[PDB]
Amino acid sequence: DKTYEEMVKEVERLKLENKTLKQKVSDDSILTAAKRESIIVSSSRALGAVAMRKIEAKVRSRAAKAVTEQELTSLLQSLTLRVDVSMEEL
Amino acid sequence: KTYEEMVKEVERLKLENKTLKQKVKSSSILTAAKRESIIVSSSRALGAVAMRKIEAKVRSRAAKAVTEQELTSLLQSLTLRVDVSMEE
Repeated sequence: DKTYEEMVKEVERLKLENKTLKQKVSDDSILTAAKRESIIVSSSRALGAVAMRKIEAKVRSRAAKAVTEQELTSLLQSLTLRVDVSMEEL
Repeated sequence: KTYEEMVKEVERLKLENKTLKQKVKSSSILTAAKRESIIVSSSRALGAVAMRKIEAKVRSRAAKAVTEQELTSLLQSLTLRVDVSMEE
């Protein structure tokens, strides 16, 4: 895969299937400072990607009415967007 | 045929839009690729902001998390509400 989304979706999918399998057989290690941080930087980036494309969509959607450089710049500046992001939206 | 119509609707509207843009010059107008460039630029900035607070919510939400399965369970469907304003 490539996109950050796909990879995080993939990695998490394997960690879940990896748990079930350990559940089938007590093999839950404590997180390491690096491990945790690594998981946080990834998840953030994946969720960031979802945030990116939703944002572009909405913006592109709400700026459509503008027809002038002034109007376009005016509309964008006044834009405030509420965005929902989920690990299950990858 | 619904798609074929849109395809025609697009061309039809593109013909109208242009003329409408022209009459407007007779009394500054944004060009196609021009808008695309400001929008992609503006959008990326807002993205970078959404990206900044998301890392903040995830890291914070990774608090009680001390084992790898606990964080796997937690990150399975974690959701965040995020607000981004050009004013930032």
